[PDB]
Amino acid sequence: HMNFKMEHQNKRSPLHAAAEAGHVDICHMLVQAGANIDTCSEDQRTPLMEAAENNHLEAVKYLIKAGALVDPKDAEGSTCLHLAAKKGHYEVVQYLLSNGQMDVNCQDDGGWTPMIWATEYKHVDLVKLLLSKGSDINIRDNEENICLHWAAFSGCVDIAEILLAAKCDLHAVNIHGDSPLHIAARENRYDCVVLFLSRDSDVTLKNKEGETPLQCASLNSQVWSALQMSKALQDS
Repeated sequence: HMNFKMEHQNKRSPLHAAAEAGHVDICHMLVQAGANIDTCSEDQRTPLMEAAENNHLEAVKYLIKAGALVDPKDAEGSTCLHLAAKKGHYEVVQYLLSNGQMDVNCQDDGGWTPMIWATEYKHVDLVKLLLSKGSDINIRDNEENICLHWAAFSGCVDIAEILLAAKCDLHAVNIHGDSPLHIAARENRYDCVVLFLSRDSDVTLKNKEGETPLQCASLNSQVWSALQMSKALQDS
């Protein structure tokens, strides 16, 4: 059929559906027939984003090795790189990093980077990959949290361990004055408060509320019991 030439189209196109299904040929036919490889859906999404988020590697390569615009931002500031990471698609994130020449520290609207996203969904090897290829662990989301704070909030020690082995500040604090240990206590993440204590995290540090990590844990929690055993062994 015919593709009207448009300035800013705000309507989903067949390319999106094809992209989202990962059908490489239909994509080709459409592109070859005039389809704008970068059209935006009503919710501001590019076919590349559709193909990325749905783990369709070959269709991601095609769109890319065909002019696909790559730093389009979501309606909430996410790029295809965020989306693929958020879903933990290793290969897509890989290609988007190497052959796609994209920015690993791109931050969406909430301040989050792909690593904070892969941390939120506990995609270990994706955090490894993002580190191995340039992640700046000092990035601070809009509320002063650096990746470690969320590794803490989440509870995944393997991601928390990995971020520390990357020279990440164990005492960095967000807009509330909370440190990673403060968080790992409130959310009752035992294994985490243990790794943290094992790396000398100040149990006496108060936040902007006056609370210390020990004062943030719930009473008689596994975490409370650990944090106190600690404060006592410190006072001794």
